Amino acid sequence: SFKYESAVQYRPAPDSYLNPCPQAGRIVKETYTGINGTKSLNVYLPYGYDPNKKYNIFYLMHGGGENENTIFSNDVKLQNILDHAIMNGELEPLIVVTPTFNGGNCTAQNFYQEFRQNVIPFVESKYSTYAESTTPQGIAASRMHRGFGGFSMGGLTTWYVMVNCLDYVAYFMPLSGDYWYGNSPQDKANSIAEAINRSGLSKREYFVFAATGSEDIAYANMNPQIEAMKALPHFDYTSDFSKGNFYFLVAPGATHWWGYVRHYIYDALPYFFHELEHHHHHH
Repeated sequence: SFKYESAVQYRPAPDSYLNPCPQAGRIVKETYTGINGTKSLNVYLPYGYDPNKKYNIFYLMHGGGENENTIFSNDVKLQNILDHAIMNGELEPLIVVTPTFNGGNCTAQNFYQEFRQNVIPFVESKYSTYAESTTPQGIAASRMHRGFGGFSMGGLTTWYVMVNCLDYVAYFMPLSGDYWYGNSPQDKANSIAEAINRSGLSKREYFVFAATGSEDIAYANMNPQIEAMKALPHFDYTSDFSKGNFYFLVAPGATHWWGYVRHYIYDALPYFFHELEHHHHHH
């Protein structure tokens, strides 16, 4: 029974959500070959996953020095939080994918190209998303059911995905990372605006839920960028995505550590994928 709030506040998951849930989603290790050579990712399927149904899909990127196994390892345990939240009805069932920017010519900045060409067709040909095909026209037609997020260097990845993939992705979750593209915060905001202009999309067709900690170094460059974005007509600031499309959650006292950042995903992910959803829900 999720309901939108207009200014949602930081709230960690209870400590019991960090322990294994008996209603556990299956995690599948996959290997594929793309423009950056042979690489792996993990796919989280919700408990009761039925491939005759269609699922929203969220792709989630690791930070510097990490890999495609980090988010579901003992150092993070995001699957436990997902399992609990789905079981208790706080979060609608979805597929969550944890890829990597490691390998070949791949960098956090350039990952969007591999994302487009290899990762979406590989994953969404095998698993049941709202994509009816994985041609560019099929991917673009299911964009309201696709999201991208990430932490630190994976937050940087998210910003480059947004500016190059608005045709394919409607929901964005940059966590503790800023957009390195321009010599001022206004250059950053203007580049995002120009990408939106080129896409032809209305303000009801893209959504940005950013977050960091008040004690995370990422705040220093994120906050000026967010302020420059708020001044654009392209963004209506509120966490009530029935009305607007842009929010920045700052967790008091939180440091640059997955121990906190996993809770940002707990807070924000329930806000995604309801606008023009195919179920009859009152939020």
